[PDB]
Amino acid sequence: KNEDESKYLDQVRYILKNGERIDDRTGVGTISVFGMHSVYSLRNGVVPVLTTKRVYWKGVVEELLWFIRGDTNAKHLSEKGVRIWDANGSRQFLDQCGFSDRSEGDLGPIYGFQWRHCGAEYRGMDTDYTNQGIDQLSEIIDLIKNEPHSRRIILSAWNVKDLKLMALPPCHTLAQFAVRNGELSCQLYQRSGDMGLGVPFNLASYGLLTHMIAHVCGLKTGHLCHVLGDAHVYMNHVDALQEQLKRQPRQFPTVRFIGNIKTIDDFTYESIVLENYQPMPAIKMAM
Ligand SMILES: CN(Cc1cnc2nc(N)nc(N)c2n1)c1ccc(C(=O)N[C@@H](CCC(=O)O)C(=O)O)cc1
Ligand SMILES: O=c1ccn([C@H]2C[C@H](O)[C@@H](COP(=O)(O)O)O2)c(=O)[nH]1
Repeated sequence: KNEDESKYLDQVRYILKNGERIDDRTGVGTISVFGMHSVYSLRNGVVPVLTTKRVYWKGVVEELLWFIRGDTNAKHLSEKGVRIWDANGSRQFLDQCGFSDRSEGDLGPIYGFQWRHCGAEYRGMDTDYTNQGIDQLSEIIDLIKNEPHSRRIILSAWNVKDLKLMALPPCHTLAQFAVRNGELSCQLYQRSGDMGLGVPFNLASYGLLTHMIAHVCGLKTGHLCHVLGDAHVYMNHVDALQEQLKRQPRQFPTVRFIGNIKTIDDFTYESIVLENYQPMPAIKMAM
């Protein structure tokens, strides 16, 4: 019945069967298909959080609220128990990336900074950037509310001028939104998707974001189109994904929001309720 999760599993099956074995920039083996497309229903509260292997929902929500704050300090995310960007903010990692003058935790002008302060001069994570640069997220909300048919509703982190300053160049590269029949849809262009760990997390993230923007705009939700450039499996995740591919998906969970949430900046962890997410056991995929 969950046909949409079966699409993700069929993508993994297709990559394992037909993908090219290529060593990546780090020298580790991947299995790669370039150019994949899948669509997930977001209708009636549905968020595409995989049921065949637990997704780190606490991490998804805290990472997204941290993006929305325009925050680039890994320590703020780590304080909430979410360690996913800690390696990239470490003294060692910063020094090896030629960021010796940066304080530990400073990821540079990554997603959140580009979303809220696009084009502002980065001067470290501790600087107050309020009303500096272009607030793409506020601008997209203004387009959805005032000009829902716009072909120009784009949220991008691909700031070429700032790529050299970033801990990591963005993998979830841009998202386009559209309104039809009072339903908000999202097309996510992901230049690079690790099908094991990254892609399930990223699908949950943009599904949730689309629901949050729809909530703020008083709209229903439509679909999430997921466009992949390099859709890949790490060679050391193949056995884990073969275990997952034996599992039959359950119905995706739904999200509901609590309280008076007027703007995109008014969401809290407590305001976001995930309903009926009881996934099958987590499968360890290291890195
Ligand atoms: C999006 N992201 C950041 C991130 C950073 N660098 C990367 N680098 C690579 N090569 N691949 C990735 N998927 C990746 N992901 C994530 C997302 C989820 C988890 C995750 O599931 N974290 C578990 C980690 C447990 C484990 O490693 O098995 C946790 O409990 O924190 C980690 C990183
Ligand atoms: O949210 C994230 C973060 C990282 N990655 C994966 C994709 C690649 O395996 C790697 C990034 O390496 P490049 O594509 O930049 O080489 O991390 C994801 O899939 N999603």
